[PDB]
Amino acid sequence: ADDYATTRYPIVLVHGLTGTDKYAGVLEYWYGIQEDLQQHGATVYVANLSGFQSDDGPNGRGEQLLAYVKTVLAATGATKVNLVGHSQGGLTSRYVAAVAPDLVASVTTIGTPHRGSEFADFVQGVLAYDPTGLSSSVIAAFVNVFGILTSSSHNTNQDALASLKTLTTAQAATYNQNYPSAGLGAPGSCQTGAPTETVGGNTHLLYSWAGTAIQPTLSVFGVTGATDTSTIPLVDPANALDPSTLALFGTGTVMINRGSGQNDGLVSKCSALYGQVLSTSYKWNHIDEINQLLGVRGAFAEDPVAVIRTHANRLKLAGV
Ligand SMILES: [Ca+2]
Repeated sequence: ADDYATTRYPIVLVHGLTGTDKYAGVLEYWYGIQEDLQQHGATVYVANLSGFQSDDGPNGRGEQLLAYVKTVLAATGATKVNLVGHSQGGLTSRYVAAVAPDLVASVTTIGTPHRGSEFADFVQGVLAYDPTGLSSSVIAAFVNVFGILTSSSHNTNQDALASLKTLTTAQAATYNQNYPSAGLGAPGSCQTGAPTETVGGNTHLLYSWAGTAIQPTLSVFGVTGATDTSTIPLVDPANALDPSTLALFGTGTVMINRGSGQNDGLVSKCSALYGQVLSTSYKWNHIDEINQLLGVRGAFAEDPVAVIRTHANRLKLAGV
């Protein structure tokens, strides 16, 4: 142990889509990340939210995280928390920072779809092929059941259609109207905002980084494709050890062909820009950013545990 990650306020890890604090009470969302930070002096709590929901609304993940933050303050005696959200967890962290800015000292987002996901637009467009709405209805039930069975608490508050609509590029822009932040650039700029914000008399430090392993490719005859820069081509063992490696390459290719640009399989670079952009050069797919699956990543992917460990030290040096 040491003092490398000892922050002034406790760190709250906020999971994103499909997530929980521990899948089926067996698999940690933040694989081995809580243990590493505590091994370097950090006080780390892991939120358990609805894997499928909107962030606003009484049943949304935001109120769940607001209530969970309070239980962390009452257990540590601390006044504020350092919110670190991955994927939709960054959207949930922005909600808590906007409705209770006194309880938050910083907001860090990892691969967060601040402008939505082109793959969410794709999925919603595919479901529209059945005008009866029965395909969407049956698929949502099975997805909601998936969230019930994988939630460490069997959380039955699962809304797959609200979750899908929340991550669309059109609805995420409405979310940025309802919860604007100085860390966001103008809509459609592919530019970040300010490194800090002052909301309700509290100064929040805003951070973000993104994985861009899935890159657009050249093509004569004029239709784009994709390559996975995180992996040794064709033969990288992560293709076999981690099913999400090829799965996120396919979803990312669907995003490229919809005009997303470089992405991590589900969130593009422009949609992930927030506050102080520390890096968008990580050769990571969407769950490489959380050391998944079970730590397996492509031979070109950087260590995400050390990156998160360094940021905890960065929060320690920044005074929070
Ligand atoms: Ca991986």
